[PDB]
Amino acid sequence: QGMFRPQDDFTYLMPVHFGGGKFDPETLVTQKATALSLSFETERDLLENYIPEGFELLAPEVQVAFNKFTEINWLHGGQYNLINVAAPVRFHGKKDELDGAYTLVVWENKTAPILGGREQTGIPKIYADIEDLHIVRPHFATTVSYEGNTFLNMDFEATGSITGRDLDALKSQFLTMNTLGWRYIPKVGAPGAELSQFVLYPQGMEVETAEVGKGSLKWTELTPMQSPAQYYIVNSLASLPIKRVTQAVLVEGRAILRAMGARVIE
Amino acid sequence: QGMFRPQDDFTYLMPVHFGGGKFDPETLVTQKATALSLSFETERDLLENYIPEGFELLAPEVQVAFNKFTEINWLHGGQYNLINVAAPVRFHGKKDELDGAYTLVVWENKTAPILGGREQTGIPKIYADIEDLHIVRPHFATTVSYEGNTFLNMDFEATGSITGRDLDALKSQFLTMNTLGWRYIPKVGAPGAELSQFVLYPQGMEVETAEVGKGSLKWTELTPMQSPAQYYIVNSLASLPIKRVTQAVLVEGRAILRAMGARVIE
Amino acid sequence: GMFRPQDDFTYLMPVHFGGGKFDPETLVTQKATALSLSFETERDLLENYIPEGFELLAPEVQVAFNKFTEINWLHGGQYNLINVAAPVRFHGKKDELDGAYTLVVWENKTAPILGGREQTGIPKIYADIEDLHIVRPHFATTVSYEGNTFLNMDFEATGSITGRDLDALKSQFLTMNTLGWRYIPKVGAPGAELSQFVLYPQGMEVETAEVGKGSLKWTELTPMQSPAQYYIVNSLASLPIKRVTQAVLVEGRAILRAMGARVIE
Amino acid sequence: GMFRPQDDFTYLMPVHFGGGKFDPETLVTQKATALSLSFETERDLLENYIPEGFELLAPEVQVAFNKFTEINWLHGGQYNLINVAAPVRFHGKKDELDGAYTLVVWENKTAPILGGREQTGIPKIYADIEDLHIVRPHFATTVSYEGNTFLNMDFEATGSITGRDLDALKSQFLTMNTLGWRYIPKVGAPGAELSQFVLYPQGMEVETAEVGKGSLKWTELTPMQSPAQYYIVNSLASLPIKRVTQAVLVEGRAILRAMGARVIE
Ligand SMILES: [Cl-]
Ligand SMILES: [Cl-]
Ligand SMILES: [Cl-]
Ligand SMILES: [Cl-]
Ligand code: NA
Ligand code: NA
Ligand code: NA
Ligand code: NA
Ligand code: NA
Ligand code: NA
Ligand code: NA
Ligand code: NA
Ligand code: NA
Ligand code: NA
Ligand code: NA
Ligand code: NA
Repeated sequence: QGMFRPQDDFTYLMPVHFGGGKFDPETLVTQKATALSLSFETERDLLENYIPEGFELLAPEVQVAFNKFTEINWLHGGQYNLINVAAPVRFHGKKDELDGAYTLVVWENKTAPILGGREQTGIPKIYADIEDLHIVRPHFATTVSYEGNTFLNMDFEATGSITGRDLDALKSQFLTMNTLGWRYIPKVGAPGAELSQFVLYPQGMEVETAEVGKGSLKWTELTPMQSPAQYYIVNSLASLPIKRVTQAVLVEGRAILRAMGARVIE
Repeated sequence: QGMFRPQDDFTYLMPVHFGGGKFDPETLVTQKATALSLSFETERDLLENYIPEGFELLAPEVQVAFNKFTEINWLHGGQYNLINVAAPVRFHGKKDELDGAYTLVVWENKTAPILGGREQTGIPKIYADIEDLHIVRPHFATTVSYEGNTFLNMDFEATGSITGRDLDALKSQFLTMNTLGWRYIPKVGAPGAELSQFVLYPQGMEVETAEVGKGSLKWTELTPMQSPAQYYIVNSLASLPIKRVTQAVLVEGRAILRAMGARVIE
Repeated sequence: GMFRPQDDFTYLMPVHFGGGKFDPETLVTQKATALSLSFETERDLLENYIPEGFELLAPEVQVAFNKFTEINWLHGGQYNLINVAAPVRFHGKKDELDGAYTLVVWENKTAPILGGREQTGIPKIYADIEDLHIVRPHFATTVSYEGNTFLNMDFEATGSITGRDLDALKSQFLTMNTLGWRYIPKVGAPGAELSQFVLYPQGMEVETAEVGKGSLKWTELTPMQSPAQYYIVNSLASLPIKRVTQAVLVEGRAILRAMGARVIE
Repeated sequence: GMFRPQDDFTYLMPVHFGGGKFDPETLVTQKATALSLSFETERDLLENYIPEGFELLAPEVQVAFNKFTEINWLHGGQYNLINVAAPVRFHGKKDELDGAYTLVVWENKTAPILGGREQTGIPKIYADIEDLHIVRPHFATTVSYEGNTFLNMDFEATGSITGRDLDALKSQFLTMNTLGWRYIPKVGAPGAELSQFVLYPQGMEVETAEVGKGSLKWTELTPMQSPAQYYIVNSLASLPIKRVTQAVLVEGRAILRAMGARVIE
């Protein structure tokens, strides 16, 4: 008989049998970060279709942000990019009430954080190719694509540096974020869920420098042959009219995250 | 308030709020398939360290197979490569008693099947770049790497076609495989499991043609800087002595798999 | 004690890590799949891209996806390409022949790109090229640069090509006069150090083939999206696609006499 | 055929898709990070790869990782390279100068490979090259071909370079005589159509710099692993690493006079 048994005060991910690590309440994710952060106004009714019962949509707004993380401690010095898509919500739990960003989808260009995000915290991470920013100052751009098929373009024209009070306001702000997810695991060979729970991951970045500017984005609808596992996600978000881009900032700094600060909410 | 609610007779993966598909007990995976399948003899006691209690290791053997899937239905005609690493076991359950292959690890070069396999069936799938076969007949080879760092080389020299009665035997062996996995989902912000169960995925392929030959493989140890999320997996594998490659075949065909036929075993 | 080339030898940069003895019978041998389309466009517009010395035989652009495997000279490797050409007659001072003038070839691997350019003046450049995506009877590929789609190709197979039809198609493919222009710029000055037209007789042996309904679409790019190629893409995109005039999907192999390429004049 | 080249334009294949007006002050501008090592080796072995006409000044191989970002001629794109060179003296019939004889450059984007080779005889070839992996004080990269590792570089920063040391460094990096060999083969015959040495005066403006402990490791490849390049890699691997003589990590920018390159003889 097999000799593998999990240890009591350890944490794991599949494959568990190759071992894991001692639980530490003060486990950290540390990394350098750049973010291009946009908000756009859309149609409330249409966006509500994508927000689960239990949450209230606080504003007819979608938040879309490119982030690039470098010198990542838990990846022993590697890097990755992500596109975050969220909506501002209030959670009306039976135990917890709080405001945050309901995560719609996150694209990332590396699998390891995808697995971790989904399995540990119910963040709806999926893969895409995500260019680092192309820069002809004052212009910044990225492109996101699935197997050669473009589906999101972002552009930003920096118009000025944020300093003084306004930078304090910006900093103080970014420092605290309530990221909300939904960890769902399906039944095996049957409809429905084996596990289904909402999750809060408190995070924040320490902004060092910031610019304001003119932001834009564009979705390109995809066919199943183009993006078989994601076409309907893309096409759903593309259906949300971009009425106006209301916010656009480019920030540079670091993050120090208490990964064990995540918790189930209900 | 949000308008999204799951449908009763539907299956989902995160993000659930972008919808799913109606359950069909006869949901199929169909694809063309090439497999380069090796087995090697090793040390029993070392291999037993990675087999969960409840399983009995039936031989001191590791099975390692390159597979290439094309014309994949659920990926709307897409493709991907993998490396399957398993050992022969008997599950000694309180309810189920059966023999199959305990999946130690699977590398794939595409995220979609990695998420599905982990979340739907507990197959411990992770990411690596995997070369298509390089072919200078009778020599065939692949190389498996992580962010530029080689960790697995596989080589095969074809020495003969398998025909007639012996081809009939091989087809049989391949038609029915009991793939065994472990679906584990960690608690949020605490040690241990929220979900922990063993799973069976009955599968197998329809072999059309087969060649026998001389197989070899070589593991290359990785540092945490090279493969931060996987080094210990690679290195555990590397530590299992390759006393002799005992089996080496190269098969082509197709697969027709009953996806909803996977089941939890206990 | 130093490096000197051998008289016997063929080289590519870097020459000093050595080369190989010339063989007039050096081959390229590979398995091959092709999705071959042609479309009718506007003569005047196309001629803008054809060098003086060539006559455009027809208002036609040939666009073909090829996938080469078990490639001998790549010791068993593979790559994909998109070939774009037009039918021409070369009115040389010595050479007089019909061929396919190469507008551009995208490849997804650098080695054939450097070889093609430097040995034979084939205008090879890089892009990401998907393998065929296949849900029969539908086939598709997407070509992109750093995440930016610029070509989509689609093909719906309507039937197998056989008998005399297959003989004809085999003939079409077996012998192809591929025409290039090998141009090397002067260093630190306008103009050319080397400028010559090249013929590379090649093709493929077709084994099996399907006919069907073909389509292609170009997506114009900006400089920030494809800084070295936007103007190529946008030129090709400017050629109206009036009619798709041939669409075939073929499988076989190729046996190419590499040293059969010659300068034409 | 309506395409004709313009007199005072510069081109690269495909010429027929246009080019650019010559500008003697054409610039390459970019941000640059370089991890620059040198090692001592055996003179007699290194000399085998150095062409006649050049004298090997010291038995030294320079290996540097560079990352370029915000590049003008790539409209804000980026790429990585590994530069491998040896210090030489050119005993020309006309030109007499010292510089670095470029042995091979690996780059992870095809556009600069094409330009470098065809414009200046710099022996660029493709590899996958990781951006630096960083767990301070440790920095690393890995370089590979189709998944097959062939070069690992490591660096442990031990301090800042300041004052006089920094001025020395700035001066070392600012003015570099990069040397190449532009070679283009005969079509279908052995030998050269074009064979000339080339000087590209370049160099970067170092803002900040760290000193530390550097290492490197080559891994030999087989032809199935690396068909186009294995002999280059294996040649380099064969050069013993007797001592790492310099190791620095710098951070700055470059402003290069692209049109300042010239044939030397
Ligand atoms: Cl995915
Ligand atoms: Cl891009
Ligand atoms: Cl190359
Ligand atoms: Cl100059
Ligand atoms: Na923590
Ligand atoms: Na396929
Ligand atoms: Na995927
Ligand atoms: Na690499
Ligand atoms: Na890799
Ligand atoms: Na072999
Ligand atoms: Na691309
Ligand atoms: Na030949
Ligand atoms: Na390129
Ligand atoms: Na190589
Ligand atoms: Na690989
Ligand atoms: Na690979």
